[PDB]
Amino acid sequence: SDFDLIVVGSGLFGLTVAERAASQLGKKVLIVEKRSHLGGNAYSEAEPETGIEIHKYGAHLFHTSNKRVWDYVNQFTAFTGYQHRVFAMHNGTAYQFPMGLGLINQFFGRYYTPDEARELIKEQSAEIDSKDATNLEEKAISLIGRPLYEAFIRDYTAKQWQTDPKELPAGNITRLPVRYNFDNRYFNDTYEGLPVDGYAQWLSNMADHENIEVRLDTDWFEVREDLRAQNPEAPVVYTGPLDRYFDYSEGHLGWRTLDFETEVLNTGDFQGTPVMNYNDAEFPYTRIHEFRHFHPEREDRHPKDKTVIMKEYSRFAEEGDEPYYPINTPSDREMLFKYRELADAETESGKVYFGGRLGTYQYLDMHMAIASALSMFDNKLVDAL
Amino acid sequence: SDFDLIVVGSGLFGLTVAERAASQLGKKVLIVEKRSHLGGNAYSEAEPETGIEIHKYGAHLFHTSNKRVWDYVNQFTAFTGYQHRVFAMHNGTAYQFPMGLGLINQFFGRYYTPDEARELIKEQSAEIDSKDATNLEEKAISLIGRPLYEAFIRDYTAKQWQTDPKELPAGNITRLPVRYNFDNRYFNDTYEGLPVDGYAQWLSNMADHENIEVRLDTDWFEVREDLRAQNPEAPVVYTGPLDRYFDYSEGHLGWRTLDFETEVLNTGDFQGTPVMNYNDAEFPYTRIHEFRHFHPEREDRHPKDKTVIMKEYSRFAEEGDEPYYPINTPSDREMLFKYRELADAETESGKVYFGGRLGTYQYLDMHMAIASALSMFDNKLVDALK
Ligand SMILES: Cc1cc2nc3c(=O)[nH]c(=O)nc-3n(C[C@H](O)[C@H](O)[C@H](O)COP(=O)(O)OP(=O)(O)OC[C@H]3O[C@@H](n4cnc5c(N)ncnc54)[C@H](O)[C@@H]3O)c2cc1C
Ligand SMILES: Cc1cc2nc3c(=O)[nH]c(=O)nc-3n(C[C@H](O)[C@H](O)[C@H](O)COP(=O)(O)OP(=O)(O)OC[C@H]3O[C@@H](n4cnc5c(N)ncnc54)[C@H](O)[C@@H]3O)c2cc1C
Ligand SMILES: O=c1ccn([C@@H]2O[C@H](COP(=O)(O)OP(=O)(O)O)[C@@H](O)[C@H]2O)c(=O)[nH]1
Ligand SMILES: O=c1ccn([C@@H]2O[C@H](COP(=O)(O)OP(=O)(O)O)[C@@H](O)[C@H]2O)c(=O)[nH]1
Repeated sequence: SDFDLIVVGSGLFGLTVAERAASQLGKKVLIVEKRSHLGGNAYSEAEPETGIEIHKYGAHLFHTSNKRVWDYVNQFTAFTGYQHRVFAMHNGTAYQFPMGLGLINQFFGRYYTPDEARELIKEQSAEIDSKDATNLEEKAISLIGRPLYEAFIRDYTAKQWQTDPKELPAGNITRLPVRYNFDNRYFNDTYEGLPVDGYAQWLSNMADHENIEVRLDTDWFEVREDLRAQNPEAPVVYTGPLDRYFDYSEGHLGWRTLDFETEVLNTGDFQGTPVMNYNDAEFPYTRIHEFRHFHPEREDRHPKDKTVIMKEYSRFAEEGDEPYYPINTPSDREMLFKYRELADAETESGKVYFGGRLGTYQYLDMHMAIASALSMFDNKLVDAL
Repeated sequence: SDFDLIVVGSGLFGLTVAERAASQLGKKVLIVEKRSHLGGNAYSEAEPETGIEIHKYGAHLFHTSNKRVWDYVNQFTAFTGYQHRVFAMHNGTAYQFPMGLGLINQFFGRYYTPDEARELIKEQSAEIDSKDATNLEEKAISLIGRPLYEAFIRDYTAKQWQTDPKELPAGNITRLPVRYNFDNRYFNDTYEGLPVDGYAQWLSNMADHENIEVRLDTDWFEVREDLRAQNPEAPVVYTGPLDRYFDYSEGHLGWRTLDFETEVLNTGDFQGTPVMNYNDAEFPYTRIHEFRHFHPEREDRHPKDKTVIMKEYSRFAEEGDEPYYPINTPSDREMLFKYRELADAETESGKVYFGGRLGTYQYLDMHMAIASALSMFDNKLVDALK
């Protein structure tokens, strides 16, 4: 008892809202986490044989242009100067990526100036304007033209979504920078880097406040009925799956899940870069991570003749999988609305708020989760405390 | 005796020694600069029509792994987070550069793995071991193999030096990182970036001390007899050309000089990157600079539909020219040794010290000029000014 707030989930959304209540409002918070560790998908740990820091839940690369979010996270960890770059493997060649003069030179066979390249892509993309694009395929072609779409977007998306590119959200592809220069940074944000002391350390520092206690290995849906009887005093922030909150009363929301197969190899360097995208259908995995390259400043502590790689696979979320991505087909989006009604209803009736990637069925990055958490705290939780 | 110290030349070397005497030893310093501005080849200024900062003596990019140098320069200017990357234009294609998996893929036509690339380059470099490579051609081939050498080094080098690569220093090519991964940073140093407020501001801050007076438009060899009458006590640090100092007694050292064509173009972006190398003999210039891409953090101040470029041309230094590079052929290294002897004698006899790219005939980057000057101040001038 004595708890002012209950947060369901110790992911970044759950941790920010809890940390803000604790240090800004001085309220005692308890976070209920189902897993054996803090941090949700942002969690990382060292690989036993090599000591290399692994994102066991997918490559986690922090980037933001939100100054307020940047200053905030920098309270809990320093960040390296790492800048994410991705190469795209297609028909036996590693391509500069995303769209820029480098990829354009490599794929079309000669150098195009910025002006010449703008003209080239204008021609190949003419079949649809960006204003008229309502899904992933129309939008992609509109931004990068037909041939680049068919060569670098089609098969990849098929593997990542196993879904008709004509019903997936346009916003999925606008995640990637589209450029007419040689800049091949995978993100275009003001601030980015990796936690200097690793993710795990970062996330713990966040939860480290004395008005916060974490109960790991604990399922909310089990302990809720008494715990909030022990404390009808505390509001609840739920960052678990939405459709699961209401026991699939309206059905199952479409989610994608990922699998990670880790391999320790007898070479110091497998692919010479942190992430290689596999854009061809013949390769079952979407990309390969080589984690030693995420921290070149730890070179002296990495083994000289071993490396850990991880092949990443995508499939539909089955019950028992962690959902990683919302699919948000139009068919999905309807079901989503019905749950939103229910959700709205629950927050007033039962003082339960719905946040985070899983809580709102939204394709959120870390900095987006944190911003959305900051918004909920300032706009809602300040009142209800 | 209005001056405890006289410095010839206001390049980074000269500004460093002057600033240290001024702030660390409380000594009055005179810097004689021959040019109309201070800072030597690191000088920059805004282009009138566009306002874009131009490095007027060739693109200047600061990089170092020397922590003492880094902390020092950061007293006079902050630096951006910019990282230099260079692309190499060859047979109508812009290649990732210097050697990495990117260049190897593009030039050889398929992806090579790090291990495969190591084996591929091991084969192509078999004709010479790096241990036995004693000139530029041998060293380049030993490091990146014959085919990459002939496509990306030979012709560029020909334009830039106009000298048999078998007579050029091996050290010229080892300036470039040789990698078996996808990292295409042109430098591999711990610290790098651009002066946030430009080079001119940085260099002015260095010279901005009440113990320092700068005389521009002044040639040391013309004012020398008078200046050394009015302050016969003061040591002199000379950072001008070594062989000119002794009136070419031992002959002419080989030097290269540069010429630049600067052009304002009616487009917002000419080449999508700050430096494009032109590795083919068919282009008379060695590279093209597009200065706006050095400062993307100034995007809001850049014109939307204009850009300034600069084409760089190389030739031998003749009597009217400022020398930009030492050539250091074996014949040059002989002559140099003789000038070193003279210089040594002069330092004893006339208390004249010799420093910097021109003063010592060395292929020095900015951080090396500054490192060598910090060293000279501590190790020679503290003593000499006691
Ligand atoms: C493969 C992948 C790569 C990514 N890469 C990046 C990137 O490069 N850069 C970036 O900025 N973002 C990235 N992200 C996004 C980032 O992982 C998430 O957006 C962020 O973690 C979202 O925060 P969240 O709190 O909403 O989600 P979550 O981390 O999923 O929070 C859920 C937590 O609540 C717990 N929980 C669920 N149900 C219960 C329950 N019933 N009881 C108790 N606890 C429960 C879960 O165990 C989990 O720990 C990536 C995501 C993935 C999947
Ligand atoms: C095209 C080019 C690009 C370069 N790019 C980089 C880079 O990207 N990064 C990097 O770290 N370094 C770079 N450098 C190297 C850089 O220029 C040198 O490190 C630096 O200029 C050396 O400083 P310095 O003081 O020793 O010599 P200088 O800069 O040559 O200074 C010598 C000064 O002495 C003056 N002087 C000569 N004679 C007299 C006289 N008789 N009387 C009075 N004054 C005289 C000269 O006018 C000059 O101002 C580049 C050089 C060139 C040519
Ligand atoms: O090589 C690529 C990279 C991305 N995408 C598309 O762009 C979306 C977002 O890409 P991101 O790299 O942002 O995927 P995440 O890291 O979020 O899984 C993916 O879902 C794909 O549909 C693609 O088709 N090919
Ligand atoms: O595309 C290139 C780049 C460099 N070099 C060789 O490497 C030396 C050093 O190159 P840098 O880029 O350091 O030249 P700087 O910028 O000092 O003129 C040059 O003199 C050439 O001999 C070359 O042959 N081709």
